Amino acid sequence: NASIYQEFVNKYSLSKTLRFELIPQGKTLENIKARGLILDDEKRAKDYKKAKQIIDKYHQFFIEEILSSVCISEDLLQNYSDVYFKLKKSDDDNLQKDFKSAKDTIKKQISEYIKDSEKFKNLFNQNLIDAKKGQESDLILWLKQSKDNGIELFKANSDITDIDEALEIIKSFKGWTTYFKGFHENRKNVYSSNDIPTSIIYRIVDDNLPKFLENKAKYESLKDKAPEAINYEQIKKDLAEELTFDIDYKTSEVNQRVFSLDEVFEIANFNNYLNQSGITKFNTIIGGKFVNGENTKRKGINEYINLYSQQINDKTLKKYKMSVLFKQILSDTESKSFVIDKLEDDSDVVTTMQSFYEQIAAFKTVEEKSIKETLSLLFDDLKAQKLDLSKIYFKNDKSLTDLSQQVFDDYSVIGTAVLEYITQQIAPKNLDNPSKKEQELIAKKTEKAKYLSLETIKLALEEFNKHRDIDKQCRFEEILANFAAIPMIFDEIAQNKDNLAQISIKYQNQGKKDLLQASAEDDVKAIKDLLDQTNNLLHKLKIFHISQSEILDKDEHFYLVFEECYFELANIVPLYNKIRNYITQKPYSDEKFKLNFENSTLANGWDKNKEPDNTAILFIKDDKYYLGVMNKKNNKIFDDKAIKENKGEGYKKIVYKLLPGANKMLPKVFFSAKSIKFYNPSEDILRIRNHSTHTKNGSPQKGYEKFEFNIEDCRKFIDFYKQSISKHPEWKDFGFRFSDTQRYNSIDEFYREVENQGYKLTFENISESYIDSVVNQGKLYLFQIYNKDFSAYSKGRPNLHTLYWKALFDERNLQDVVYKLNGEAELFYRKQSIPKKITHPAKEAIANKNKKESVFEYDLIKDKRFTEDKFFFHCPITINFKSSGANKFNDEINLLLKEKANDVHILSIDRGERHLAYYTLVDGKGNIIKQDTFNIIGNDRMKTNYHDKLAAIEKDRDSARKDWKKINNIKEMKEGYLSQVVHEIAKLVIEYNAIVVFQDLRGRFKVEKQVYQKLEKMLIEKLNYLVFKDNEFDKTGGVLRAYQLTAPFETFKKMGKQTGIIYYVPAGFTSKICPVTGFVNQLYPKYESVSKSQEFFSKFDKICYNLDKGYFEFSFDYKNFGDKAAKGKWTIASFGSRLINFRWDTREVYPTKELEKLLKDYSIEYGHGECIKAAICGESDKKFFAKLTSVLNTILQMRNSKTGTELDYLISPVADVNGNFFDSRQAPKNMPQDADANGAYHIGLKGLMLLGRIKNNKKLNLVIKNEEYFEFVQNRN
RNA sequence: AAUUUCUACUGUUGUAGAUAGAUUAAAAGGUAAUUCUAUC
DNA sequence: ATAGAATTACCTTTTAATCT
Ligand SMILES: [K+]
Ligand SMILES: [K+]
Ligand SMILES: [K+]
Ligand SMILES: [K+]
Ligand SMILES: [K+]
Ligand SMILES: [K+]
Ligand SMILES: [Mg+2]
Ligand SMILES: [Mg+2]
Ligand SMILES: [Mg+2]
Ligand SMILES: [Mg+2]
Ligand SMILES: [Mg+2]
Repeated sequence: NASIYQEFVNKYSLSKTLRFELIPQGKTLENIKARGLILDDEKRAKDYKKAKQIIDKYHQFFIEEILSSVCISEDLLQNYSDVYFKLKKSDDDNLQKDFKSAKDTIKKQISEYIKDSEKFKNLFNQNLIDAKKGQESDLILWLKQSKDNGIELFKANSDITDIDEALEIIKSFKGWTTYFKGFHENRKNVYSSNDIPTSIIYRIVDDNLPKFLENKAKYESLKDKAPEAINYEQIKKDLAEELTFDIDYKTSEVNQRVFSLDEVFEIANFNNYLNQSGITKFNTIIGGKFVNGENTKRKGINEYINLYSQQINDKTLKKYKMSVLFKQILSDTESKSFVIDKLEDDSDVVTTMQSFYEQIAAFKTVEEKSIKETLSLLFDDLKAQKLDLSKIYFKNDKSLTDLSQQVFDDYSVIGTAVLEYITQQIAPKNLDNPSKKEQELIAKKTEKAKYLSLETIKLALEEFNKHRDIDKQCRFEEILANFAAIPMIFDEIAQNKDNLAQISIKYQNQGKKDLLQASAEDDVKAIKDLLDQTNNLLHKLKIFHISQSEILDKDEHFYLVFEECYFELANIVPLYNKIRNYITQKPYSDEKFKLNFENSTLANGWDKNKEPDNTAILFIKDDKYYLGVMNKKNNKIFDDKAIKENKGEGYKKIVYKLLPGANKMLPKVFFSAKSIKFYNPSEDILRIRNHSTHTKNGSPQKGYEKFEFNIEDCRKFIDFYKQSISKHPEWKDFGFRFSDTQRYNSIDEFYREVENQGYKLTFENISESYIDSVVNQGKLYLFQIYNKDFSAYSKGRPNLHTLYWKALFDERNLQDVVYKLNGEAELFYRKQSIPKKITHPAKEAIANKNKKESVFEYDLIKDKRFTEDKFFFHCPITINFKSSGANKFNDEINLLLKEKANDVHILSIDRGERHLAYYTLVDGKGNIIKQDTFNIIGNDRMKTNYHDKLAAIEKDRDSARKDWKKINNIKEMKEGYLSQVVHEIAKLVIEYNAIVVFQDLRGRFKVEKQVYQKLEKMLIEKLNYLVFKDNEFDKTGGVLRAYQLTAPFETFKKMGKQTGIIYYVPAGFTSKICPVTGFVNQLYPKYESVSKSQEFFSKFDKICYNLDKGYFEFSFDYKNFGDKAAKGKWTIASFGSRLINFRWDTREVYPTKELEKLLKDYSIEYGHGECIKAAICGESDKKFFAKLTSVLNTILQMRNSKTGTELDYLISPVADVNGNFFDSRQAPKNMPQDADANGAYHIGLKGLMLLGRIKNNKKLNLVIKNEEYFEFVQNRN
């Protein structure tokens, strides 16, 4: 049976690259190493990285210079801001155009500034690095000027020593300017006025300007609604350095001073936040900073906002949180906050540890006692009540809470005890309501008090126990006992030290960095442990430490001795951070590097004419393919003379002919002064060329006036191009077969025909003896292009990439090209990265995961490919070369779907916590044909659960981050797993004439297990060019005629809700809805007030108990509530039990019995079937409405699941026509067996609505509003 | 337990399926340490 | 014991440009 997508073949051209191994042939590798080419290119990669760093320093200076010259007027900024805020409340077209114009005028200002500078003329051309003898290069001039001045550009750079080495490096790349072409293209994107995020124009205007305006709005709104939020005096003291600016752009005053927050948020002063320095200032104003030697961190705006929010208990203030500005496009980032030193190697770590612990061991206080003995005696005297508890204090911070949790198993015991004691002491009368002065005194004595005396704690606890029960009361002796056990910790530490003794010697060598290796895990596990132990001790002592308040009267001997000890111990904080920062690094791994073979243009073009200049040639021998690179000194090996002289049977050399960019190439050859006389152009053809009458918008020659386009002129010009092509020496051999000139309506059509037909591969036979000679002498370097399919023992279906490569040269492809070979291929070298461990030696039994054992005559080495040095070949090709990219691809897909809508199915896919992905196949009527999870994707005998695999990897990564172990990759597992899912989905799409449907949510999931967006992206990519290896070479679905069922997808930003056959529906109410009735919970019952909740409950029609069915019925009409988006009359029932997730753990809740208990407690009679709605609305108790609303929510919770188990079911609170309530546990085959299945099925129903809109359609919209969705789903059936 | 490379394999010097590279920039998130605070 | 707002350090993944 034929597929409906048979027509969608060869629809648009796309680009791919294939990857192969290069296997050196004969003496090739010997000659390579003899000349040391691999060494040369290894050094050149390092030099190239350095050169790019140097160019980047020049670019950073240029950017700072431009942004220092730039000034954006306050009027432009205010106009932008006004239109920008007006855009928020309306989508009108005039506002869109006005915003576009303001954005573009600001961009134009900055773009003029960048064009004006002199350096910009030579910023991306050859003149940067290499110039002639007359003038030196701009980069070299800037380096020499910087050296002449007192500035050392490469102090921060570790790879470059000084500017003299920088000069060496730039001078070494003379004659290699083309090597930087691409890089310079990258750099052009930094200054482009187009809407590309790589530009500083973009970063200022598209990114940072809206953030600053939003922050200014938030600042003024906060000033109105929370004036007491930010402490302006303190923030001006703390952040003076970042509030200092030279120029107030509102008043134009060139005065350097500390700005007010009012000034920093004046719109014009946005001019101060364009460069990286001002960006860091502004972001520091938002974020505060740590200052070396100050124990308290200085606060920014957001911290004052959050503290005030916590103070007055208003979470609405979270709305006014400031947004950090994004960095400037090439800037090195400077931190205003403190930055810790760095340990260099293993020896640093071990020596610093040993110094710390020897210091802690040998230390003695003024009372000549060790830390251990001293703390022991101190806490023993404390235990024995020998000290004045009114002169010893606990910090009233998290340390006291931690103590309460550790000793009384409740963090709030000590705090509430002290609050009750101070409340009872300051005001015995009016305990519930303190006075206006007593409230401030209370809070100042407890909440505001930095420290609390042990006296206060003890008396508070003793008064607290009176009103506490006997089984659970908290005694001060328990706190004293906790402190008396602390010295023992020291002894425990001792043990580890001796063990670590040995460990120290292991890593006492310097420069080794062996602690970053995985083999050191065990030893690291010890180190961390010791550190962790010490750290914990520190915190247990931290509660006594007094911060930088240098006031309360204290036992001065106690505190002298304690602070001596604590100061010595507290060096563990820096040591801990240093060691963590070192060990967590991932160890250095070699990367592959580019091979050039002494050629800056090694594979930039395969054309025969370019062979001596690019030196890359392709050969075919039997069924094998070969890449050959000519020695730079011997690049005439395959000139025409040698080919004629050495015609032989051995190798088939590819001869490559390409006529690219016809619109520039043809007139370059025909009107060039060298040959313009040859292709004799008439005066009329020259008149067509001079005034561009053959084009609508082309440029005229020699400054003539452009004449209106004339199709007759265009066709005569096309005919001159044809005549000239036939006169041309090399192009005549393309065998062009143009359509009739009268068929053309545009010059571009003819150009496209030229470019389509202007690619031809042919072959020349060459003596094997000649290839062997030239590869032996070292004049040719020869490699076989290889993957596992070219093995003599392959004997199976090949890789898709193998098929594409072979099709490049297939007779059937060459007669009408779909696979075209492109230029700018690349060669790489990859050094061996793991030791060759022979994992399964020959003639030994090996265990099978599914025969129970296997044996082989040969060895089997794990990761053999990484146990030796290898060459690689990245080769770019174009597929569907003669067709062009179709803008109207979605429209054609929709036309096809409208014609054959009866054959169409809906493959809808949802995600879940329990299911990585879950699919639902729906027929045109809305019935479910298929449904299964994608967690298990092992077909046939072997089944693999990639959900468990991915969840295990996630747990492993969490464990690793915590334990300083190497974080293993989860990305490769997700890609290998999704390949199978994509395969299955393609198969389904074609077997069932399906369209795929997903839900709208971007890129911020933070559940490492989740795979939804990656699956979308991989599926789009696959459906761009769908080949089935089992199809026929020239039939639909084969190599020449692949399915194209999706649009190209350049970005997600561009992509709407349809790419080809993949549609997106809103995720709203896809899984929290009934599959039978369509009921959805748009009553949102929350408890606010008694008046509000009785107002709510009076909107129902009736509320009663049903005896004949034994459950409560709430009947209502959705029209009586806020919005008519959901409409209709519904009766909901307390039928069935529910599962509640709390802290996770789960709980069985029976709502009918809870409703019974609540009605008995308030003595409302329901037992005879009476309607109790009036009695509900008349109740006055807060608790009644709170519990009623809670039970009503529980009734509406259709998704019920126990976390940590399989069950995730869905029960409806609405009964069907037969009186049954849907439950996924006992649901028919055509019904969703699962909550996630329900989500998939309703995503599919939204897709079915879309199919309907396609079938019945000009101006087709795939926007699905909730109203139409509800009407569709719950209307019938 | 072999790979252009990934995943699952042993399917026997390999078997399925997938596989757009190079370069450049930026963002997002995770974990720890530290600061100030809020919680029935 | 949860958690919020910051800073620093280490890490992985994702997205969007240029060319092919
Ligand atoms: K400026
Ligand atoms: K102010
Ligand atoms: K590590
Ligand atoms: K490779
Ligand atoms: K497939
Ligand atoms: K893959
Ligand atoms: Mg001005
Ligand atoms: Mg060259
Ligand atoms: Mg194969
Ligand atoms: Mg290149
Ligand atoms: Mg493997």
